[PDB]
Amino acid sequence: VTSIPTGCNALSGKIMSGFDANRFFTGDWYLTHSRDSEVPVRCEKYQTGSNLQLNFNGKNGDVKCSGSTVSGNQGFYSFQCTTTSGGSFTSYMAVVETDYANYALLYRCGLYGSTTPKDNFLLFNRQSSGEIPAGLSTKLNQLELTSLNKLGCS
Ligand SMILES: CCCCC/C=C\C\C=C/C=C/C=C/C[C@@H](O)CCCC(=O)O
Ligand SMILES: N[C@@H](CCC(=O)N[C@@H](CS)C(=O)NCC(=O)O)C(=O)O
Repeated sequence: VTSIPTGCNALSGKIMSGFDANRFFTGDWYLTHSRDSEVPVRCEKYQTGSNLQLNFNGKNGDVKCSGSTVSGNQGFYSFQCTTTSGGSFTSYMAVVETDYANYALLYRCGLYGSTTPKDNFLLFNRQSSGEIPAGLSTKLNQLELTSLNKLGCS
C-alpha cells in the first residue's frame, strides 16, 4: 500500500512544516479531545516505543500497533494493530500540528472493513489534564474544529 485509502483527506497544504518523528514518537500521549466522539468517553493513553511501535488501552483491551511511513503521502503513517480480543486492523494518521512537549493535533482515517472511510481529528496532550492549547486557536478555526469534544481524561 503506497497511499492512504480513497476518501481519506491527504490534507495537502494543511500539515505543519518540518515534522520531526524522532521527537513525536517518544513518551506517552493522552487522547483528551476529538472532533467526533463515542459514548461513554474514555481516557486512552498511547504509549510509544522505538521503531514506531505503540500500545494503548482500547475500547475492549490493550491494542498493539506497528507503524510505517506512507510513501505517496507526506506526513502520513500506516499502523497495523492487533487487539487482545484477537482482532486486527489498519489505521492511517498524520500529525497536523505539534509542539512535541505539550500537545499534538492529529488526523486519523481508515476503512476498517468498509468502503466508506471513517476519520477524525484528535487532540493529544502530554498530561491527562491537558486541554485546548492557545497555540492552536487559529489552526482550529481554519479547520473548522471550533467545538472539539472533551473525552474521559482529567
Ligand atoms: C501517538 C500517536 C497515536 C496515533 C496512532 C494512530 C492510529 C493507530 C492507533 C489507533 C487507531 C484506532 C482507530 C480506531 C477508530 C475508530 O474507533 C474511530 C474512527 C474515528 C477515529 O479515528 O477516531
Ligand atoms: N466494523 C468492523 C471493523 C471493526 C474494527 O476494525 N474495529 C477496530 C478499529 S475501530 C478496533 O477493533 N479498534 C479497537 C480500539 O480502537 O480499541 C467489524 O466489526 O468487523
